[PDB]
Amino acid sequence: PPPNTKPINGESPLYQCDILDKQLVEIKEVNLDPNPPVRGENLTISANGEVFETIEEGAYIDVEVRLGYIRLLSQTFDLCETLEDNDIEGLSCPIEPGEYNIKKIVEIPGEVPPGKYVVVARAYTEKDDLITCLTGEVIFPP
Ligand SMILES: *[C@@H]1O[C@H](CO)[C@@H](O)[C@H](O)[C@H]1NC(C)=O
Repeated sequence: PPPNTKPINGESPLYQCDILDKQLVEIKEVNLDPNPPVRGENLTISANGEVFETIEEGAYIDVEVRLGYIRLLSQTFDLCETLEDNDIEGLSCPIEPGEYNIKKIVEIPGEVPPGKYVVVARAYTEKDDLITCLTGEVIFPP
């Protein structure tokens, strides 16, 4: 497989990246209701993970979406803000250490062109400490 990448257990194409760098959160298991997500349908995300350090306000995520060799999306979102805007139940921003189980539902735009997309997200705390690194490949049939 790719360098510094671990498959995540479960029905998901997700990998953990930058493993040689200490990460504050362990992503134990990830499941998606359609194993390949389907355009124009709901996608259900089940996640099981651990948090080892109190995540406080100021964490941020560098998210990059890429189609082929074209860089489609690159920006930084405020982590707490995003979890609160998307109304994740139980992810109140001061994230205490512990065992977490998260279920979140998102809708896939049907308008999305068919093709092979690569997503890369790196989340860091206010102190710029690496929380996690995740990468994935999704292929949409035409
Ligand atoms: C799909 O998800 C949305 C988001 O909450 C929900 O309101 C809707 O009822 C769901 N529809 C189906 C068919 O699952």
